[PDB]
Amino acid sequence: GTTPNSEGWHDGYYYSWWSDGGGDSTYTNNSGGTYEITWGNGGNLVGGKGWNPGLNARAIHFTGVYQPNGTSYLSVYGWTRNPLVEYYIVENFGSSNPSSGSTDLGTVSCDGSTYTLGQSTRYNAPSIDGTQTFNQYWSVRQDKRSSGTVQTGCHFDAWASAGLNVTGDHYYQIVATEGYFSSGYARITVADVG
Repeated sequence: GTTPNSEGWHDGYYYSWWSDGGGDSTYTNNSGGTYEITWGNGGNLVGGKGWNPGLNARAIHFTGVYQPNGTSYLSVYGWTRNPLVEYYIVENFGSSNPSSGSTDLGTVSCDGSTYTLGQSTRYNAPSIDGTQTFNQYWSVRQDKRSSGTVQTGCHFDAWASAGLNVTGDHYYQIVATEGYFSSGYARITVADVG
């Protein structure tokens, strides 16, 4: 009995939950910075807790249980407007690297690991502002983990040094769990430690 799409405030944190309706799955907001997602096969879904607005430099801690059975990722995720950008700082992932179809921009060292940087463009696709064209910025951790601190400003400075624009107006900034035609479970707690 799939939880309906929702976004807004819970216990002082912003959250977003969306699915394409094809998979059975339950999204629950728990106390404080915690959320839980249980999902089956059949569709595309993404949900998590965080802040609105995001900042170019926030120190975000996360911890918990992350158990994908197939294609999935755990990342700091969010959007800017002017320009329209969807960005991903990927800390862990299942069977496939979500940035494999993007242009390689080199590496950066952040929070104890090398991260591979990338950029892609999506044309006429679903976004926070309806069907639009937007750029996607990627930073993917080489040493996968399920707990730790992410200094987002390490990634936004790396993207800026690579030529990308990072002066957009921020929308939300969450620690999101995504599943893509595969089943899984996750229970994650986030916090701002800056």
